[PDB]
Amino acid sequence: MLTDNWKELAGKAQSTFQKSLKQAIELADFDEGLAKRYGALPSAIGANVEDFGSPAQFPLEEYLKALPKKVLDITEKDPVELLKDLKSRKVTCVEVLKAYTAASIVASKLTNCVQEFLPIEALQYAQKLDADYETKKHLPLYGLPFSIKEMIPFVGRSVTHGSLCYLDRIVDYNADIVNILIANGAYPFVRTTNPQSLMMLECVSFSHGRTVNAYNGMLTSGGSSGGEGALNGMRASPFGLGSDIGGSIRCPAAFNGIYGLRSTLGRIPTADYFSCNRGSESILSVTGPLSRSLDTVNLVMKTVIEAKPWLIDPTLVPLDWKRPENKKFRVGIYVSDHIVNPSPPINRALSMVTEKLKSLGNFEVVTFEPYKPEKVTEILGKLYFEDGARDFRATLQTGEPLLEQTRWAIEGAEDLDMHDQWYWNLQKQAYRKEFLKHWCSYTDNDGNVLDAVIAPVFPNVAAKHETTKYWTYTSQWNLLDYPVLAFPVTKVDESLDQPYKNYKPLNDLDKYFYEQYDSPSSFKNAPANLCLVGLRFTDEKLVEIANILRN
Amino acid sequence: MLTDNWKELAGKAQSTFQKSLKQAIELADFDEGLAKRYGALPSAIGANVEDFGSPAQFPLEEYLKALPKKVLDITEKDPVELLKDLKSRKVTCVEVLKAYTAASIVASKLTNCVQEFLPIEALQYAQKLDADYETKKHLPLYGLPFSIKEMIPFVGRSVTHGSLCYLDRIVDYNADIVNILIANGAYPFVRTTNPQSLMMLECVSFSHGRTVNAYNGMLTSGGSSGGEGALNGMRASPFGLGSDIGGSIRCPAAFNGIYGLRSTLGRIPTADYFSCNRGSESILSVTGPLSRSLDTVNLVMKTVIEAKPWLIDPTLVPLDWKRPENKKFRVGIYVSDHIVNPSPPINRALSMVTEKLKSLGNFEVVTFEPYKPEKVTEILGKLYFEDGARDFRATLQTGEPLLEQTRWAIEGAEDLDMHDQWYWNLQKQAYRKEFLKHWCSYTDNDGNVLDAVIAPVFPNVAAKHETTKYWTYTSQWNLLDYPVLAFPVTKVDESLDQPYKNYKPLNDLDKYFYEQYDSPSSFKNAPANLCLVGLRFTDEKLVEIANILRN
Repeated sequence: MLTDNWKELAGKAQSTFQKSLKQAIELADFDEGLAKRYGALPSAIGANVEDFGSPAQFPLEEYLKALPKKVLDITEKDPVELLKDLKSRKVTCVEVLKAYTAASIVASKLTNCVQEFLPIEALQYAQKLDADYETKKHLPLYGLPFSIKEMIPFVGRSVTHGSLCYLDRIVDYNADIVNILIANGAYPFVRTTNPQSLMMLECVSFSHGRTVNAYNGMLTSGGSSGGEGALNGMRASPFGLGSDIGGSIRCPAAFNGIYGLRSTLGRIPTADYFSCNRGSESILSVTGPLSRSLDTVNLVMKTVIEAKPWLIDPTLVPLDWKRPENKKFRVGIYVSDHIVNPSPPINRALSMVTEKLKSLGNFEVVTFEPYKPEKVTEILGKLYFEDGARDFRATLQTGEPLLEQTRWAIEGAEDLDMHDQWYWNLQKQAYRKEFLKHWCSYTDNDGNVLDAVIAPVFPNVAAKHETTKYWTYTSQWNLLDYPVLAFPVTKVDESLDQPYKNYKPLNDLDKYFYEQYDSPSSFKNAPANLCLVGLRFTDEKLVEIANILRN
Repeated sequence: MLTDNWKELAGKAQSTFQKSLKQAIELADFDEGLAKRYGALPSAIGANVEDFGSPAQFPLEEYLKALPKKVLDITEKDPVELLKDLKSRKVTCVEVLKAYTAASIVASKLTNCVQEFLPIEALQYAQKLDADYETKKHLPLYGLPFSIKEMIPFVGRSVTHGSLCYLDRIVDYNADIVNILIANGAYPFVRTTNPQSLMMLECVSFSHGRTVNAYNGMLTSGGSSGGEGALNGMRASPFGLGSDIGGSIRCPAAFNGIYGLRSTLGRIPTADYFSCNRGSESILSVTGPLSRSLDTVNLVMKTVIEAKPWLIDPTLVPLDWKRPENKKFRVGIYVSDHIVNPSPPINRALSMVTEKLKSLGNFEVVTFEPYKPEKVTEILGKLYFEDGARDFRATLQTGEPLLEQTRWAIEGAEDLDMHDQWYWNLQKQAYRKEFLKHWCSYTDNDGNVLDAVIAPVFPNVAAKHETTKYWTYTSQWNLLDYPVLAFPVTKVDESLDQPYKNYKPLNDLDKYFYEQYDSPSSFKNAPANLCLVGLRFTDEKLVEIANILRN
């Protein structure tokens, strides 16, 4: 690592971004009308990484007004549909790159979701893909650009996960999943922001400033894949890759009203990502796609898994990506863990999705009760930072300040002795086994297991900054390693989502979240998403049920 | 102005307040004990600007219990005495700022009297005042913080007078009176609340909610300088600057049992304040200080006038602030205007003050009769809103609701033709001339004019919400532009202040105010104040007579 003063390093980070932003504008080739509107947009980028600017109230509305038909006709197109145009040559690989580059630039200024553009290598990828049209026409993602979280290695770049001390950590390789996607006709064109330590459900770092929600600029984008949620919520990327060890894929997707899949560990390669606590295996992160488009989520998983990634990454299981043949479904609704109750907008989403499933004949819908959700915090309290956060704190030798959200994640971290880790590994495996028995207790008399559970992603829609003080609605499924797909349902409705009256809080933490929901106007136009949870390796059931819920 | 929906804007206003509240708490640096008691105080701030919370029964009692010795030893000290401590350096400017900031926070939660704290610039002010101690110790207000009504421009801030549509009206300058006070060693540290339209003797707006009385949380703070009256009634500010066009300095001062000077127009600069009807000159507002200290009111007046403000504001008169040379006094008592009789607490305040002046040999005391007080309503009914309230109603284009109190002030407003204004300007000047003839009819055989008149500020102590339906006891002296000093006398006494028996009302409006005074318990602990009225530019006589009335 580095030991220079952090203010100098933040400058170096800003320079890298500004250097890539300059090259991107050249690639995008604005006409004067757009250059004018772009110049006049409210920015979530400040003068320094501690200055958070003055973001728009509805960044997405500003985005749709600012960008021309020449761009939106491509970036607003569903990526699976756009792949048809790229295949039939109604649109060029370079043409698509130019539009999405322009979109990401406008998205970058409005939400601060881009850490580094990749226009040099992206133009080379897109140019040769056009030249090779006849031989690569058949590839399943031919011509499609995509975004990658900054923690994902890309050739010749620093990989820092937001820590300034790692700005000299250059890799000469791509992540396995990136090379696989390139082998299938795609290419990365932008690197998205990630926060300090990665262990916050928001997106603040001293490498980029603060990332904000795509639908309401006063709220967080979520985290840790906050850039990914914002960029793909603005539909300025066809899809992106994030990571999820505590909700870091599903929380951004839910806050920005798009799809995000925490895929089951052992399906797609993620270990070559960079994070804190490298070599820690007690609790493992997973990767997975975020996209505006469910069909795009499904196609990336299918494309990656059909490339047989277990022949490059031996931690992976050779299990085909297969659409389920189920005609009937048994589904549970997780109304609350009875520790922190959901805010009205989430509560209405649960009823909406419940009533829709009941209206289809082939769904049996039951209430799903929690199982010792307090044990999630206790076990993850010992295993997230099992070295007592020594590795993370060493990143602060530059003088880099400790963010308030990071404080929550590392407070109480013990430096575990080997026997302490063994104790909590046994606690971890026992809880997983107990929870499976809980899930199977919902099997019916004929032996039909629960296919999926519908649950909140968070006790609320996109949070106000520095208030993501409860993780269980996402970290529960990291402790269990269950596949979870966040999906859209509705938006805040000011008539329907007034605060609960005569509410009696369940505890101090529940009271905090109740008071956080002061009125729906504080979360105007914020998406209310939910998630589908399945047993391990049932990812595809979740996609199929999400398909039905959106038709 | 703005045209966004008003609920979004109320959000931005609350956000501005809440972000500055966060910064104020860090400046004050609560210890664990104060943070605990503060957190558990009953709040007059709601979840939204239409939810008024549940204020304490006696906010001042809770304020004195909640704050530590380290703060109260400063904020309860008379500011003129505190200036000696600041001059001799027994206390630092930063120490005084920290204490009063802490006091204003507790006062803000208990009464809802703060619109925006100013801790960033105040810390800069206090720090450089400490650094410049040797060169600036000689200044007359060295080290003293003060509060300013939100309508008073301060650098870098929006100036809205409570209207949500003006939240983007940012100023790059201070008001003249602020700069003059800074030149003499003072600095502003908090901006206080003001109501919709500014034309109510209460303090309700869609920028802040509802402001309540410092002595009884069920009653109004008064208005329009309601924030100043509550904050200074809690002695959480050394003094404040308000405005007075219809009673808006004396009504807050009287309701909260402190001093408030409506200075003669043309002595102290006020024109650069913001209100509705900018450019209207038929009836002009004035400014002046509010404080718990009579000596502090006098020193502020003396300080600003000795700065020769007519060399910055050419509407002002070069008339020195001079203590009067009087040995005898001739004083009139205004028991009633015979349209609305005062309630028992006010009538007892009049008796107390009469007997005290009569017991001193050098005061001649006579009864003072009204002169066509009905004409006040008639003339001000045409000149307060001479454009037919078009300028104010244009503020409600955001959908911001019209408050009941604002409704009273704008009902019946005509859009005057130039000739109509000429007609009513003549009525105004004739009434002023006639009234002077009335006042001089009290001159004695030797030619000694009446030096001052003692009158109610309102037909009662601090009113119940939405009942301030009679203005003449203050607006009479705005039509005439006479200086008036509100001053404390007594408090409600439940034995002495029972409702009048066998009362016969004078008219429907008198009946309404009689029924409002249901029992002294409805106004428990409410200060009963009066005011001193003088001829134009005799402000100092009013200060000197108040000095005697307090011993």
